Amino acid sequence: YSDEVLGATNWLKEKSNQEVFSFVFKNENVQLNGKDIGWNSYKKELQEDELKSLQRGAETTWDQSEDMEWETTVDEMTKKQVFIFDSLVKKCLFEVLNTKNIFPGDVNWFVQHEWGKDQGWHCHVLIGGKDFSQAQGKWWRRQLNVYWSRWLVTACNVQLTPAERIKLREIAEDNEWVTLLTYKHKQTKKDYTKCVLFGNMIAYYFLTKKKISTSPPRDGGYFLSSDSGWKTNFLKEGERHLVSKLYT
Ligand SMILES: [Cu+2]
Repeated sequence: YSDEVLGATNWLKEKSNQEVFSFVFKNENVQLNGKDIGWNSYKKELQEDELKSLQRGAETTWDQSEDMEWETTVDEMTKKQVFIFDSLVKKCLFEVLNTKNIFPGDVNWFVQHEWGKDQGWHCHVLIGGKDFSQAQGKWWRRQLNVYWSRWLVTACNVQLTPAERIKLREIAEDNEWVTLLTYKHKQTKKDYTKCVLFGNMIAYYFLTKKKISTSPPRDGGYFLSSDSGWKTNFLKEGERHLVSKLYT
């Protein structure tokens, strides 16, 4: 019952029923003219001040949540790419917040990088607040995917021709490398934005995952999490499970 654990539990419980959007930021493997662009082919560290700051935040979040009782053998390249994607994902969120003139302190958000059995690396984002309404979900997904595709093409470390960069840009948009949670439906039928409950989803689902500590990553494990209150960022796996237990 450290202050950190109690603090996170209290913060989430107060936001238990806050409606938010659920996004997933991802990428897919691409071959363009014989050039392989994989999940970790985006390792340029762009020297933009805010991005640099965000990447430092991800590094230190990893460092403080590392359990050293147990050894951690995650590939350094994998760690680097996840830190970079953390900075790029948040850059996308913040760019759209700016478009809507939303004060970042009026926003609740949660970010968690995971490794799926099938899709590999992806990043869950929960985001919402007083300036958010359900009908805006599709616009948000489209805008986030514009910025995500733009930043990925800038961060790509594969030598691409201009034609190849534009092709990659359109692939990332056309194939929806940012997804939005919707209610299950038919292909023809409309899809409605499905808002989720912020505190509940974090405590009862995201904080229950197992920490990736090896390469290749455990199926369904998480790398790293963070939130708008810096509450879950530094928690070790055991502490995260304690938060779920206390939340109940
Ligand atoms: Cu996932």
